[PDB]
Amino acid sequence: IYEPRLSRIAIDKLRPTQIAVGFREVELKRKEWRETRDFLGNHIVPVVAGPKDRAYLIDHHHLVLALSKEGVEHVLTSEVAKFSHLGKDEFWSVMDHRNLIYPFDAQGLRRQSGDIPKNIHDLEDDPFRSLAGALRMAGGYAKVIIPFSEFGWADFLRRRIDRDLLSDSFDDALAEAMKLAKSREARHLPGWCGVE
Amino acid sequence: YEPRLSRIAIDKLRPTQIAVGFREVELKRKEWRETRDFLGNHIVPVVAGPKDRAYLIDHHHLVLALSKEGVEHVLTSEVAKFSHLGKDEFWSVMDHRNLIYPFDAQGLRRQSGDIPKNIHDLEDDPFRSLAGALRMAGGYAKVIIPFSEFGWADFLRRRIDRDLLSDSFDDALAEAMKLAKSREARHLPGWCGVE
Amino acid sequence: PRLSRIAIDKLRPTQIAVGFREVELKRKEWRETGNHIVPVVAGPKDRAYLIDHHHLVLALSKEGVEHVLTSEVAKFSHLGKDEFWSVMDHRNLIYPFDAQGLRRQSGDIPKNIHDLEDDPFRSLAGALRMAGGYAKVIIPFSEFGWADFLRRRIDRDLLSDSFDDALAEAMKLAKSREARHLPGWCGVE
Amino acid sequence: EPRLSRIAIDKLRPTQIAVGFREVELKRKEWRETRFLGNHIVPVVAGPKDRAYLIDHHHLVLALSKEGVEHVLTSEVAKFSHLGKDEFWSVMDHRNLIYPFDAQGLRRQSGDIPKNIHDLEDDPFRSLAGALRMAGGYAKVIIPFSEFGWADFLRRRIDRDLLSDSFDDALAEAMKLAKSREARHLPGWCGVE
Repeated sequence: IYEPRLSRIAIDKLRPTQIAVGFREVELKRKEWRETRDFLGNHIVPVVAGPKDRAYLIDHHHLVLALSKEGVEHVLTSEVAKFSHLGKDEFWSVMDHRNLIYPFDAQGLRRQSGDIPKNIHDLEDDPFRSLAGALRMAGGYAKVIIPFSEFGWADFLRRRIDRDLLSDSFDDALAEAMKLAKSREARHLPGWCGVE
Repeated sequence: YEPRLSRIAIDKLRPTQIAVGFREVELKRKEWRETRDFLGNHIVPVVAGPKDRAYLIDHHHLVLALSKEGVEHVLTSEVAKFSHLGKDEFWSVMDHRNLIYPFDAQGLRRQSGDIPKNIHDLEDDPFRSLAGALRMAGGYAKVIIPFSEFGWADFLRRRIDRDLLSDSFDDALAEAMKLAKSREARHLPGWCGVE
Repeated sequence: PRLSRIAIDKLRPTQIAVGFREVELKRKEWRETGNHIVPVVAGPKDRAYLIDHHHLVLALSKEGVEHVLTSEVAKFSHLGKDEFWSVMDHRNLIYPFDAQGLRRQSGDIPKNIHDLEDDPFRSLAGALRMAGGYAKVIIPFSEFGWADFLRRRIDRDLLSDSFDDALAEAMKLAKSREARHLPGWCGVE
Repeated sequence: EPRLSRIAIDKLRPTQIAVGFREVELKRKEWRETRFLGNHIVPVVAGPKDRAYLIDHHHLVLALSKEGVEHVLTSEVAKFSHLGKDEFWSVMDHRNLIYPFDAQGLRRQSGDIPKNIHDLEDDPFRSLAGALRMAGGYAKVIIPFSEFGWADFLRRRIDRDLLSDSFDDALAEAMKLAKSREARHLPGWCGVE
């Protein structure tokens, strides 16, 4: 019986696997959606079965918060791994070990597993996460297969662009980021894309 | 942020490989037959190709099983879009990315042109069946390398008489096993013996 | 990539613990018997960071080897300390866990090779692989994944007192559906 | 746990058919003033017989060869010496350590891989692709033979004449291309989304 299957869960029941997202990206998703008119072809979101019966969301937090904020109750899911034989301790370890969690808060601090929110509606806003998204969307770096590429870019920017620039003027913060992305200083980042 | 759910008729799915192991197909059939919306149904990865064509990217054993059991459609998920490309380039892109596997039932390389266009035209590669069976018996580990099993099928086809495989499969499996465990097979993915 | 050289006592580790039994075994090879090359990452200062082979490099150190060839596989020396560890972590090139599998912070990663803490479950998982327990694999820190699984299921005391006994137990857990979720699992499906 | 050795570069067996000569000419001029305690180590597979197969860096070794460097350090990173020859190529292909495409992008049998660096064919588009990445039109990436996939995309869209008779027009047309929607599917793509 050869693999993943469609299922269906209440968004209020998904367990997050990261502490933060960029609310700006969330809000853009919510516009797109607010402005589009069976089950074919809604979003499917990948998930892992954890302890008790719980499903842990593995990607697409922005989209899931967007949908949740739009009043959408359910989302299609596909279980891509089954760890429900583990206790909770072991589970988080295995997840951590397999790079399926990202316990970093809105100001980029490593935090413990227990600090990972239990409901989606508790994600924190990481404004550098939004900046790093927009940067990519602008052509500042490439998508790469590395997990949490964006969060790497967000940490780079956060040490280099003033938060006050970012709330004052997003596009000027973006313009800065764009000057930095291209500099030799960002050379060590995944997806880096400039003159050698 | 992106993936959506879709459907095709299986007769419209375009394969990306030439052979499968028919024993493994029959086991998947036997199962399906024996399990109890659209919730519960199988979903398979697919790349958008030239004209409007969906190309199945993994799970050929399952797709053929399902097709041989009469099942008319399957749930899919576009995971890449190359409809902007023309035929030649698409095919080349496909290989550059190892989304294709054009080796025939006797393990020989062929040209994109030789890839079947229905699931129903897949050849039987019996050493691919032996490799699956060897994995399930715990002769080596699953591993994320694409085509791990076919790499094993090749090892075995250089070493185990084809005939033995029809005469006694369990004998072919025991042979496979004693090779899986030895240093001869150490270069293979998922290798699992004494160091 | 091109080739260089440091004193071993100058190499910066990137993990807290290694399996001391495995280290002792590696000695006995090198001892009972084409120099060794080892990948390193250039960080803050000219400074060299060892990205693998801690067991082997420590074994060399304990045998009195002064130096070791090395191959620099990445510069990060334009970064401060902090950004550096952050990057290392994101790149998964650090394993900041101690002898009991406990997450410690990047600053608690030791500065010298002989400051490596001993984890016996790393040693047991080591041995389990060599015995056909599970498959070498591309996943990073794979043996530590196995050491965590064992450490929750085999008495530390049994491990310290009788290694064969622990390994027989580990063998039996390795082939069982409880281990199915681990990298390299090799059991009857 | 790898170890070092050297080989005569004649004795090293290649693993692809083509390199970009413009890229080899470059590595030669750069190399030219610098100035074994810090030489180059290059990754190699131990093959059937005692033969050693170059795993990357053909552009570089060709450059050495052509400045009369005789040996090179090497790190044996895989051992396939227990295999027959036929098996050996097949495992090579399976692990994507060979690139049997000639200077035209055309797929050739593994028999047609040259047995000496000095027979590497010139793929002008490979050189374009190298200069393109260097201009920052796309990005390095963990994927196997990326530059080549970009050679193959440019080879389809910019006639050969512009390459031989004017490198930079060529570089420039390449750049407008690497930023467009048209290249979205390439690894490293970096244009506006």
